[PDB]
Amino acid sequence: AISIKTPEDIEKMRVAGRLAAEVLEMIEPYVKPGVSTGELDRICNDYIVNEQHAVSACLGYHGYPKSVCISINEVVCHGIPDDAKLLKDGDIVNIDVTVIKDGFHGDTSKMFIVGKPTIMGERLCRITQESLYLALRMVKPGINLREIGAAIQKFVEAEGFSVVREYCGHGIGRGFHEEPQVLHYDSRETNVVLKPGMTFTIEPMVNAGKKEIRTMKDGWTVKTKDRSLSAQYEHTIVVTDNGCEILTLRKDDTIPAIISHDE
Ligand SMILES: O=C(O)c1ccc(Cc2ccccc2Cl)o1
Ligand SMILES: [Mn+2]
Ligand SMILES: [Mn+2]
Ligand code: NA
Repeated sequence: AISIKTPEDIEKMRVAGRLAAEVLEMIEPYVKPGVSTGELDRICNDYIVNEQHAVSACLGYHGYPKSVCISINEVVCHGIPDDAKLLKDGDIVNIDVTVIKDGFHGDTSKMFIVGKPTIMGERLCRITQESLYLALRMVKPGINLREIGAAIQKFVEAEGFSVVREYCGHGIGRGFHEEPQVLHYDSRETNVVLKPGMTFTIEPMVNAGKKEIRTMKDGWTVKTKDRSLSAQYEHTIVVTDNGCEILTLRKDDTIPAIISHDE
């Protein structure tokens, strides 16, 4: 089944969601050519721990050694911060954050383009965010998650890109990952009708090339099989009576926090 968050739990989710979003707004100025992903991770952890007085849900997760996941270019997800990995002009980088505050999780990620952007990098990032946005605009009571996944896939493929099938969005609350699973493509296995109070994430992973991926021998890093670029954006939301409310909205987002479908 699915969990319906109480008004009180939703407020706690707003707090946690805001903190997760603020980690991304905070790190922005540091995402420069020459900086190491290891350094970015330390900055994020110190901020989460010393200033937000929260905890990273990534640290120790199944043995994961870092506080955030940082994925560059062909890396699809779960990139491990490393002091030896330096960002450079043209890189597209995803920093994925999940913090726990007052028992609840806030989960969000965004793409950052390093220094001088490349046209293809900007396009992939733009389309990926647009696929997340179109999905968010569909969220409202009564709609099926399958319809949303199908819409994301149709949009992405029309642009000549592909959607990663191995990973998905998910319910969230006192648990990092809870039911339901939010696939970003059409699937006969998906039959979930939304209800007010449900909290979950939408986080499509889009490849510029083919959908196939590969996991590295370090046990964490996932890359595109064809080494093409891959991008991802993620937001945590709560379903409302006439639409949804984005809990991890940032100043740079260009979609309303509260989306309504009523007249
Ligand atoms: O956004 C998510 O749901 C998400 C990102 C990363 C994870 C789980 C994970 C896998 C491999 C290494 C570290 C982590 Cl936190 O879950
Ligand atoms: Mn995440
Ligand atoms: Mn997530
Ligand atoms: Na990438």
